Amino acid sequence: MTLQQEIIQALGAKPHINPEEEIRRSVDFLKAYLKTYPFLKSLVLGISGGQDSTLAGKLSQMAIAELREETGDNALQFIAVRLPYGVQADEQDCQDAIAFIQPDRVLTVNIKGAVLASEQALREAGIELSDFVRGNEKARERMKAQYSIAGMTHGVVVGTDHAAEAITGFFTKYGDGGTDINPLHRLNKRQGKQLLAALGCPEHLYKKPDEAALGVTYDNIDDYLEGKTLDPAIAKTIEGWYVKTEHKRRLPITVFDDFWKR
Amino acid sequence: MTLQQEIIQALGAKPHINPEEEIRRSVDFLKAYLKTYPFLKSLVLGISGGQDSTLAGKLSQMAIAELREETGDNALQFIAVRLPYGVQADEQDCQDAIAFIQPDRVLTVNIKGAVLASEQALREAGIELSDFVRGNEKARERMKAQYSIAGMTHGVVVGTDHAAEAITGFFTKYGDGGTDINPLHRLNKRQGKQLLAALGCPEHLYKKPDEAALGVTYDNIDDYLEGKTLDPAIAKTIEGWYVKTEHKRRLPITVFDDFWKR
Ligand SMILES: NC(=O)c1ccc[n+]([C@@H]2O[C@H](COP(=O)([O-])OP(=O)(O)OC[C@H]3O[C@@H](n4cnc5c(N)ncnc54)[C@H](O)[C@@H]3O)[C@@H](O)[C@H]2O)c1
Ligand SMILES: NC(=O)c1ccc[n+]([C@@H]2O[C@H](COP(=O)([O-])OP(=O)(O)OC[C@H]3O[C@@H](n4cnc5c(N)ncnc54)[C@H](O)[C@@H]3O)[C@@H](O)[C@H]2O)c1
Repeated sequence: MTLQQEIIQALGAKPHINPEEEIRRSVDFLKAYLKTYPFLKSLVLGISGGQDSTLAGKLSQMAIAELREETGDNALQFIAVRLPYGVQADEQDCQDAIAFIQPDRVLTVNIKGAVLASEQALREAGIELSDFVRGNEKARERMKAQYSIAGMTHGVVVGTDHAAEAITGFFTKYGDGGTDINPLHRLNKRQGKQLLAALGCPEHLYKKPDEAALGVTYDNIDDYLEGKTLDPAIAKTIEGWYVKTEHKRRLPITVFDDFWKR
Repeated sequence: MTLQQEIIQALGAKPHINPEEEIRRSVDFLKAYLKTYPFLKSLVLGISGGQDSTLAGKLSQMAIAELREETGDNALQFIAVRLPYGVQADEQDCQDAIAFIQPDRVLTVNIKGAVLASEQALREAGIELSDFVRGNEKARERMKAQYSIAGMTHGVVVGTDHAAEAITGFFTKYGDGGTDINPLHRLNKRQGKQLLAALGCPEHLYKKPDEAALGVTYDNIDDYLEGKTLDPAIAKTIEGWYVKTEHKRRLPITVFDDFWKR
């Protein structure tokens, strides 16, 4: 088995998908999970106006709306959470995503105060954070906010992770990686677009140096996930990120694990 | 296979252990991991003066000290982090644990400002947190601080999780559960004490209504983990917590998972 085959199998990616089938698979997964744990009443999701959260938000609201009609349980709620860093105006993509999703509830939580407070406590301890590490700090504060909301609303936190994000480990460990249920896991980036098109999402919310990584485009990543043969330089770069970030796609390491050993 | 057998097997717990052997197993695991990823230079751990962090701290410092002597790499460092909630004096158990461990570096980060800032942002969004949810918030802020320190020191975050904590899911999801490497995983509570005794730890740092859960003592939990037959009421309570918290011991849920299905 080649490394490309191992990566594809681990992430569950397929060369082609039926969008209507995948929309239903995701919605029914969310519903079946909620029905298994009937004390759960909410799906919680950070929304930004980006492709991934717009898709996961639409699927989550559909799951809730259907289950609410079937069970008559008016306590069931989809909770969209805007998580801006600072009072930085109001973005149109996010507003358009909200109009499309029609969420039951929208909460807005400004994470800047907490991130700055974390930084000051570290500063007093003698540690000055870089801009790079502060980005991960922000992602962890967004995780924290969603978990606090879930904690107060019998909720679970929906994640936007999918194959085209996971392959390179291009997410923050216990930040946007810290979630409960991931309805987009298996899909590549262009496939996410096919689902949004099938759902009637406004094209400007998903229609596209813009690259996934240095010298690697999203078309490169999706082609790799679909089993295609790329330039060895592109494939090697993709494979290098996957191997480097194995720790992000596995549970904390114990004396029983062997995957990391040479 | 009974549920007790499944739990024991999943957590890796044994009826009896050789303390010297287990000390070495844990120390050598930490060293071998660091040698596999030679860009890593630090082990980072929150210390409180409690049994679990005192044990994981001593093992971590031994790993670093040995690897530093073997490789001559003076950049290798064990970083102990005090994480008080507020300027609440200086605790003797923590000071005694530091004296025993002799850590290379000790950092002190007051998490109260950030937790209060998180709470105020939620308050403005219309969400008032309960004391219970605030406890989980604090655990997540401690995670955040350790990850920021790791991010600035080529570090990995050591976790204190072990069988007697994991069985009931008595940890915060992505809080003290959010770690990189767990050298105590497999051990029950009394076994942790045997390792500390073998290491010459001051008895007051590990020698013991004080109960693990309602109507369940740590002796009950350890006996269950060692395969003993308890009162059905105690066993049922333990088994109920395990089943309820399966989600805490698994990766975010995807359409491919079947463990949660009835
Ligand atoms: N080309 C790109 O666009 C690109 C490239 C790299 C990273 N990313 C971005 O950077 C951010 C993530 O940065 P990150 O990965 O430095 O932060 P992270 O916090 O997600 O992961 C780093 C942390 O993981 C732990 N760790 C590191 N190596 C480990 C190992 N071998 N075993 C166990 N644990 C280990 C350490 O605690 C470390 O602090 C994301 O936003 C990501 O998308 C983007
Ligand atoms: N008897 C005791 O001493 C006792 C009893 C219970 C809890 N604990 C303590 O309480 C704290 C943890 O509380 P917690 O467990 O409420 O907080 P947590 O944040 O660790 O876990 C709750 C979160 O997990 C998610 N979740 C809940 N059910 C889920 C499910 N079925 N599937 C997927 N995700 C799900 C939700 O996001 C929820 O907000 C810890 O300090 C723990 O030790 C102690």
